[PDB]
Amino acid sequence: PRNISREESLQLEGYKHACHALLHAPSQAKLFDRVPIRRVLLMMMRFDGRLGFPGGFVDTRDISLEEGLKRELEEELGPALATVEVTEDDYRSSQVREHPQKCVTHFYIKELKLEEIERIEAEAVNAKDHGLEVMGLIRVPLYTLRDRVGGLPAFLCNNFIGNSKSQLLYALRSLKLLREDQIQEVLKASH
Amino acid sequence: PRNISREESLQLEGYKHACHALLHAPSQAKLFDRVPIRRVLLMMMRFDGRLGFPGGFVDTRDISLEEGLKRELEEELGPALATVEVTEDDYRSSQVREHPQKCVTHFYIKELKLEEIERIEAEAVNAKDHGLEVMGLIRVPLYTLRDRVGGLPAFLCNNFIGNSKSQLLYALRSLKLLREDQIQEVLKASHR
Ligand SMILES: [Mn+2]
Ligand SMILES: [Mn+2]
Ligand SMILES: [Mn+2]
Ligand SMILES: [Mn+2]
Ligand SMILES: [Mn+2]
Ligand SMILES: [Mn+2]
Ligand SMILES: [Mn+2]
Repeated sequence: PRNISREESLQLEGYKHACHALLHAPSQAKLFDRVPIRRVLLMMMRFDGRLGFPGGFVDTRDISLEEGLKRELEEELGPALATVEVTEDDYRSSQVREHPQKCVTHFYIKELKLEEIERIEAEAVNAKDHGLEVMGLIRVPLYTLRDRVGGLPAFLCNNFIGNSKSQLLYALRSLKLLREDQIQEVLKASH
Repeated sequence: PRNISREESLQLEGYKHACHALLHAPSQAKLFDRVPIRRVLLMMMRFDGRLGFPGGFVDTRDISLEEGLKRELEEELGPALATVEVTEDDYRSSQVREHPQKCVTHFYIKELKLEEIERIEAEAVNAKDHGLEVMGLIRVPLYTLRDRVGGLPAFLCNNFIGNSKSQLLYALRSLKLLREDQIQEVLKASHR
């Protein structure tokens, strides 16, 4: 894909748009009582056997990017999202491609309280798309284990849809979770 | 990994033992009202960023391979499992390996009702290991989409722990969900 501004992407004609969101909350939990979780980051296994972020297509002639995302988040993540307001303030980036098809992808990042993310996971099973478009929700491991591979580097060898891996890596840098050198180390160990 | 009898494996001192289980249930659901789900098969995202089946290390001097499995299932999947039977009749295969620790793995396949699986997924959030060892449950796509890659072939390109991928393909044949040529077709399509 190619980087584009929101305003520029919204002036385009004959492009399909999609919105996807990273929902996250801080955690005081420690794996094996020693390895800090740091933060809960939500992704999903999709119907197509690839990992991704919740969200989907939006017809911007009908509804705003935010309204489209909202509807798609309720379908995929479930009832608990009616208490969540992902707004324009949560918008981060847009990327554009022309092949195979003209598509713009918008990426949102929204911090929640831990209890809020926990409620989302608990009610995700009740989503309209559970066991269909959505095959399950997963947390992203942020740590690297002692073997220097387990955790995030191994996670990054899974199968990701579209530019979702790049969006994840963007969030990690954006949220100041990992330094640039740390991101490169994680990608080296992964490959 | 190498195939080994259950009877032979327990008499092999110095080896560590682990037990893992495929819990599954039939389904009448259709993806996009078109592609039959056929069956719900449970796997998980692990703390280590790999996909696997629920279960884990079982001390053989402690109790039976069944008992060690049942406690891990409750630990990983939650309190719903206390009610789930589990028996030697659910045992399927054992694999032994030397490289990277001496390890015997036992594979279990148990068919449940769809409601039971649904209840399991719904209370998984309550499991001692949710958000720790277990990063979330997932269902396995059994179908292949029109592009001939999406669904099962794409799913098999994920990162699988140990021989869990081998184990899954065994189950797909074992439960007669795919023939051998069909399995060979998804593996090539996957690796392409
Ligand atoms: Mn979607
Ligand atoms: Mn959707
Ligand atoms: Mn949609
Ligand atoms: Mn385990
Ligand atoms: Mn365990
Ligand atoms: Mn453990
Ligand atoms: Mn254990």
